[PDB]
Amino acid sequence: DPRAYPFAPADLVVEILDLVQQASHYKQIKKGLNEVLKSMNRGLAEFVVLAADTQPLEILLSAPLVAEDKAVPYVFVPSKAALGRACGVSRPVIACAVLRADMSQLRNQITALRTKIEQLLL
Repeated sequence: DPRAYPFAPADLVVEILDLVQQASHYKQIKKGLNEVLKSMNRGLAEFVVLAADTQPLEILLSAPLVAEDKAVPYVFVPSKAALGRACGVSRPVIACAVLRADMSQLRNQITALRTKIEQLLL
């Protein structure tokens, strides 16, 4: 789907899902479209991850648009099911926000990845 841009190449997908898992382990994730739109508006989201196989895709298309307006880096991954697993849940997750952590190695990881995702949009 061409509206599912930027689309993370496979290596990046892996790095995203592995970091989501770690973040969710420390509750540095919001799941679901509503909480994500909200994290972005309130300046709480370091970056946003969207599921390209969301059905229909129109459900989440306000997210890239709020992200652009708030300059929150966002990226599409191919699978909402995979993203659910990484968030620690057995149902699909179509959107999630990786939150801002206090100084720590986790923050450092999150920040590093945020910069990677930033550069997709440049």
